[PDB]
Amino acid sequence: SVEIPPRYCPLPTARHPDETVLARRTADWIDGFDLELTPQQRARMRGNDCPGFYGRIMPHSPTDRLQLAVDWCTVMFHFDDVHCDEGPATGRAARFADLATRIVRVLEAPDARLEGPGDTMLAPVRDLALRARRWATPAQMRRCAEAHRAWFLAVAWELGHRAARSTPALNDYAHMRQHTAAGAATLAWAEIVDGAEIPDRELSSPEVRALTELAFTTAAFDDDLFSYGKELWVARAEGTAPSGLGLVEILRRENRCGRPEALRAAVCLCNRLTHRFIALRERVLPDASAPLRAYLDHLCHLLPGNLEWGLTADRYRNPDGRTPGAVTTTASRDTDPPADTSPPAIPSIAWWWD
Ligand SMILES: CC(C)=CCC/C(C)=C/CC/C(C)=C/CC/C(C)=C/COP(=O)(O)OP(=O)(O)O
Ligand SMILES: [Mg+2]
Ligand SMILES: [Mg+2]
Repeated sequence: SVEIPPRYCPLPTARHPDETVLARRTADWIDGFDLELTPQQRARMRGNDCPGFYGRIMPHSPTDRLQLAVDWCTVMFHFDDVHCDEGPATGRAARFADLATRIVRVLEAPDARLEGPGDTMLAPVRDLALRARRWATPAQMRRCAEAHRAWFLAVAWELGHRAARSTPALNDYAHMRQHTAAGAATLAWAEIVDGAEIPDRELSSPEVRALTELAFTTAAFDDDLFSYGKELWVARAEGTAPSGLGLVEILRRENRCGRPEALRAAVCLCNRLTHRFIALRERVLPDASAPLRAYLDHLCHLLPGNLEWGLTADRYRNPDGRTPGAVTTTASRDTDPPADTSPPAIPSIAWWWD
């Protein structure tokens, strides 16, 4: 049982009307390769509710194009559950770096034939890259590859902490978590689904970079909150301390406080990030191009949609897939903005408030 203190997110959420079609097709898609999925793994993929996640990001998008983003979520939720922090401990970091660079190369060069030493991941990734190239501009395809590099470099960072069972300092986690959560790689598909390139001049501008990092960090921190109970449910089944790779545990260790106080501090931070995102959005929207306005629309649906999906998906409530209701997370809504709109004392992210 986890009670999340009141979150400030005055943004509307909507679901895509074709979740069932998207679910049917993404299951049939992933079953078409050679991943040798067990019924347990197929059940857990259902619990991930990838159509509900990305459908909440792009609830007005055409179903056949949204399928591309949903299918990416399907295979990368699997990649995470099987190829991240798994396998023998000996040579684990080398194994990950090798697989990661093949995935990136296939996104750049779908016929690179980076072979199969018992490989399963690259065939679906190649299918995604080929499908994306039918719709994406070359710049959009570049953005996907680079966003995967940022995610994968962050995973190598995370795996170092997991192997040491160490807890990152808040200043380090605060800018890294957007990358370990694959925020940019997740959202890079959206402008391809939209079918229009966001101008580089806009995406690279400091105000849009701030908005991007604000949105992905908030969503990742919200994930730390709605996946916190699943973390405690894992630490209780393995009898170990909870992982330090989480905002709650980081604030607990950093403030020498108890779990309720840390949950409050984590939500307080999420609320200030959310308020800053909304405030900065208002200053950016007047001069935004139509593709940038669309991008900001997706980030605005991401924040409340991610929360709703995370609080209800069986991924965080029935973790192993055979324990209905093992974890229950509740959350409140704070209807008032944070009283403190100043930058937090976190130098690695303070420039979002510039
Ligand atoms: C930052 C993003 C946009 C939202 C929150 C992060 C998650 C929900 C995005 C899922 C999309 C895709 C599968 C991303 C790849 C990495 C993925 C495994 C992140 C999930 O967060 P973790 O903390 O690593 O795992 P748990 O949430 O299950 O604990
Ligand atoms: Mg995980
Ligand atoms: Mg998590």
